[PDB]
Amino acid sequence: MDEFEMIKRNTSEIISEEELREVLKKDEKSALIGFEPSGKIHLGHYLQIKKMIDLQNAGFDIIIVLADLHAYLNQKGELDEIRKIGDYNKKVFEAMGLKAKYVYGSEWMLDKDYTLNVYRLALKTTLKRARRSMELIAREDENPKVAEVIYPIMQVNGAHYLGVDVAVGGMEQRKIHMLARELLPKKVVCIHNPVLTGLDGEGKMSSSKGNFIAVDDSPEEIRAKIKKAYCPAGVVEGNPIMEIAKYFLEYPLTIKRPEKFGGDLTVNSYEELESLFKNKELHPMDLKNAVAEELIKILEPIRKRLL
Ligand SMILES: N#Cc1ccc(C[C@H](N)C(=O)O)cc1
Repeated sequence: MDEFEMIKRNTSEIISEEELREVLKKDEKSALIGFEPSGKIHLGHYLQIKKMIDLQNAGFDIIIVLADLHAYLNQKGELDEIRKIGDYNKKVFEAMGLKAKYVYGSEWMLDKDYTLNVYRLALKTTLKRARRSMELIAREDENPKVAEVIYPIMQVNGAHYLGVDVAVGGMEQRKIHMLARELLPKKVVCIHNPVLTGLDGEGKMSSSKGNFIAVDDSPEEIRAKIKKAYCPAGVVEGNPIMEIAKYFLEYPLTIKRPEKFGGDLTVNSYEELESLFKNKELHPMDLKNAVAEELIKILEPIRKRLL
């Protein structure tokens, strides 16, 4: 539609936009996203869930894969310890306002029929394509393990096992999604979300990096992290404060600032906040204060539920 544009909104690419339109014409449609369990669920994760919500509202049946086996394979720790992290993740996503079927990797990824197809894919996959597909995913290892090349082929097969019409991931999943489109009999539509900039300006919002706003973060933590964050005046590109404002805030918005500092600015859209920021009219402190307070209101239900 419409459904199309709502879905295309705030994504980096759709492989392929055309095939997405075709899928939308169907009465029955399915979509998945998978996540390696992570102790902290941040704004990078929420952005993607909002995308699922968008697909959910467009008629898609949503599947969330808690990929405990992939994280095991990607050296995140012990299988039982990762499933418990995955139990917590389900609860967080179950607070984010999306009705979806939740599924653990370790349930069906050890199925005889599953395992059999993984081996069939291993025969079709070159070690070079499997190694290349993992560059932006693999935990830095000085001596690459056999688990590294099993990881993409198991991810590829999940889209097949589940029978999804669409696979959703961040931009770093692009190569595994490209592999999936070459190894599977049914080509799946691949929707890619942008990579959120970390709070310190360092590329990606990451759980192990400590430069993220977690969805369960208390108001004081949100204010503190927003305060220390990279946000020089006039810069929009790679500004994490500006990115949160783009992706998470509802517009029109009003920035409650001191009367002597310029009054009170009411912002019609993100792009209005953009031109005001780029043109020194809105100081970083004022932007920070408004962003912190709005974020506190948006994640208030998530936070509230998780206790
Ligand atoms: N089916 C299926 C499936 C989809 C995604 C993943 C994890 C993914 N590589 C991630 O980084 O989030 C694992 C399994």
